[PDB]
Amino acid sequence: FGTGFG
Amino acid sequence: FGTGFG
Amino acid sequence: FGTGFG
Amino acid sequence: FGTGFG
Amino acid sequence: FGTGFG
Amino acid sequence: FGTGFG
Amino acid sequence: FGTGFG
Amino acid sequence: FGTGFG
Amino acid sequence: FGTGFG
Amino acid sequence: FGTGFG
Amino acid sequence: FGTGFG
Amino acid sequence: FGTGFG
Amino acid sequence: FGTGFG
Amino acid sequence: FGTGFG
Amino acid sequence: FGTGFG
Amino acid sequence: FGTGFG
Amino acid sequence: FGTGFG
Amino acid sequence: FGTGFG
Amino acid sequence: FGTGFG
Amino acid sequence: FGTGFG
Repeated sequence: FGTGFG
Repeated sequence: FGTGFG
Repeated sequence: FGTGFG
Repeated sequence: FGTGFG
Repeated sequence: FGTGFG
Repeated sequence: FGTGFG
Repeated sequence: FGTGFG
Repeated sequence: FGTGFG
Repeated sequence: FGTGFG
Repeated sequence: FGTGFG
Repeated sequence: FGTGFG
Repeated sequence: FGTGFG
Repeated sequence: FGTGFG
Repeated sequence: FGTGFG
Repeated sequence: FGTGFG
Repeated sequence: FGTGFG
Repeated sequence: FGTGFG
Repeated sequence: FGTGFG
Repeated sequence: FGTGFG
Repeated sequence: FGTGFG
């Protein structure tokens, strides 16, 4: 899995 | 923004 | 699956 | 906006 | 399936 | 707007 | 199936 | 939007 | 197989 | 957005 | 196999 | 964003 | 195998 | 921003 | 960000 | 796994 | 094997 | 910022 | 940052 | 084997 926010 | 996969 | 918002 | 698939 | 709004 | 399929 | 509004 | 299968 | 977009 | 499988 | 983007 | 597998 | 980005 | 995978 | 395996 | 913020 | 970055 | 892997 | 193994 | 940096 992979995730990011910004 | 935010994103994810898995 | 995959998801995003922004 | 928002989106998803799975 | 797939979905989006915006 | 909004959309989906499945 | 598929659907949309806007 | 659109979808199909076979 | 199947595909969709929106 | 879009998705597919086979 | 499968793929998607958004 | 995007993802796939096979 | 699989891959994703965001 | 923040990100992770695993 | 991104990730993959095989 | 891997993670970062900033 | 696997790899990722962010 | 901060980061880690393992 | 990044990481990998095999 | 494995490697990483940050």
